[PDB]
Amino acid sequence: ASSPANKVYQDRFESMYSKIKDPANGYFSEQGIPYHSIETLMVEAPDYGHVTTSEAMSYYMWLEAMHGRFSGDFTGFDKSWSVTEQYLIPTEKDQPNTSMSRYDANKPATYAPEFQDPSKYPSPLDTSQPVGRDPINSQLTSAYGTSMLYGMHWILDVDNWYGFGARADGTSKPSYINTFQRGEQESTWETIPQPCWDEHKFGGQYGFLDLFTKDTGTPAKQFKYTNAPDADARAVQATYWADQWAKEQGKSVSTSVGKATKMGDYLRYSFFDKYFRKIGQPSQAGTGYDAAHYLLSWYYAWGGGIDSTWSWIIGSSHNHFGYQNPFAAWVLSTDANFKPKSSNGASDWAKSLDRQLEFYQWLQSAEGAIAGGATNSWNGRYEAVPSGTSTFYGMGYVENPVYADPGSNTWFGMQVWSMQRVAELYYKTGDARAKKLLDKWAKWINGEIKFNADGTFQIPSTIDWEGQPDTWNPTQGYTGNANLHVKVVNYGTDLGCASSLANTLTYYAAKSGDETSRQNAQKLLDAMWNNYSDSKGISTVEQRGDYHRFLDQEVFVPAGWTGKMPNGDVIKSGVKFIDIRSKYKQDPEWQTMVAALQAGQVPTQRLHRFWAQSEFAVANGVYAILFPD
Ligand SMILES: O=C[C@H](O)[C@@H](O)[C@H](O[C@@H]1O[C@H](CO)[C@@H](O)[C@H](O)[C@H]1O)[C@H](O)CO
Ligand SMILES: [Ca+2]
Repeated sequence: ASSPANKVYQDRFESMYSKIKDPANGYFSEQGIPYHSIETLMVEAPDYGHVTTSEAMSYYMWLEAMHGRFSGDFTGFDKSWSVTEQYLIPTEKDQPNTSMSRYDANKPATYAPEFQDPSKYPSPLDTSQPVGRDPINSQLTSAYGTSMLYGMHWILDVDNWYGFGARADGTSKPSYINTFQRGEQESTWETIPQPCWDEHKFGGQYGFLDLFTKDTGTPAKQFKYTNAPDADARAVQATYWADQWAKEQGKSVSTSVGKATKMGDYLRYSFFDKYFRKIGQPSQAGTGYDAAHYLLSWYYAWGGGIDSTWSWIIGSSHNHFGYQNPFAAWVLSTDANFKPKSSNGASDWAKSLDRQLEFYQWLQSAEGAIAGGATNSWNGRYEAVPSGTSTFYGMGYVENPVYADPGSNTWFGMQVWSMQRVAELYYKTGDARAKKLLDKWAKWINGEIKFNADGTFQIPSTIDWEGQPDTWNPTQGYTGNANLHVKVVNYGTDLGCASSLANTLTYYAAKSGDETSRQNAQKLLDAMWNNYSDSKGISTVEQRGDYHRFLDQEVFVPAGWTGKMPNGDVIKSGVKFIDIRSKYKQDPEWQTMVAALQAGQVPTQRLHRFWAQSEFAVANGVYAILFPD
């Protein structure tokens, strides 16, 4: 039987759950897939509100699991995994085994450089450049009897708003699409949405392929998928709690635990350098695990031919602290129920856990906030690391990993999302490394939470950095990083980040006894509940400072290249963001947004982001369980 939970906060969870699953509120599509946000005029990570992400699915799993904990009904949780496997994990039709089985573990992919500006793309493929060996593919095909990968593609066009359809039919929904392809300077506003399954039916003469990659011959028809490691790890994290809570009530989610374990087995592809180069010696091709940094990199991707049989898989050289998940690693390496079927699954995750906690500590600033990360591929072309640059196992420190527009580590959210996982690990194991990290971090953030007299509040929103950490010496440990500093540029009231912050503080407080963390966590939850509720959950008015890019952001297109989006929009040099997404002009909020830009004002919105709403719900649940009195 489950332990008693605080009545007050349990009801707040059940209330939020009802608002989120309420058909009338519109958080889900008719197929049961959750949208990024109710509102459609949305550009921040995905560039359309009703486009979904693997991140949303993982939050959908977390939400339903907590629901199982209070209702004894886990059918919703099992349903979230069904929808996921059905719509976000490419099926046999989407990633044909005929092509995947032609994969060569000794030659995973063909090298192609990365550029610091979108106008340098397409990037030319170079077969002369070295590529290391894939050591885990044999383990996976052996344990699962297939060459297909079991991981979630990160972004989905739920209602086929772009018109690409399923496998080029132009009419089916949902639709597998991708956006980012051209380096650190390609913001959400500078992409060219493209289909994952490219049969050359849309876009240019060869689909969208020659916009990003330049080969010696004709681009072949091909499919490609990209994973968001932090999302798959969160799915494992959520499934673990669902399992625990189910067993406390004599119920079972056995089937879901299996899917999660398999997903976690495949997630190991994020442990490797993009083109499998040795960690700390990027000029050499790896011979196996000497190419594994054992951290959750920005992604891993795979693709293959549609008309001909061949395929490739790549990891990532860039590592951001915000993507790490020490808890998921603890689960997959120590819990017998989540032991991956592959020969080295559990042991690799054991190595990942230790490597991740070292990564966090190495990046902890003098104040307590965690710095960006590191890369094994300087400038994305395996260039010489500038002298004086600090390193972590041979990898150079990077302030804003992967993206610089805006800097990937200028958003406060990465702080709470990632530290919340450390807090869960600390709560469950009392691990000393986690404690040392949370004591300092929690003292920093507790001094940055501002409560106003009228009930509202503010927390860090945008942050900046100065300096770099001292080179990591495993046997030396944390030096204190006196020259690494964080600066809070501005504060705000982001309800998603505030909820995640509450979650983190609650787990930490429950284990450490730190009253300051507990009372701040409760004050946040109470403030949000009392002052920001609406019939759809919670919200607040926020400014959309980048929305002017809707009209003045030019999209780069290679000289001589012309194509059409499914709806007819012409793709050519000179086009702006809106020019290749003309349907946005039919959005209910379009006139209001444009009116504000004309009046020289900053547009404002009252948004209901799915992950934010779920974050608030879960935060209430966690508190009700850890502080039953
Ligand atoms: O870097 C700024 C952020 O992207 C903001 O636009 C926030 O959006 C969230 O950003 C994270 C990180 O990229 C996404 O994973 C998430 O889906 C976005 O909602 C925005 O202020 C809301 O928190
Ligand atoms: Ca840019």
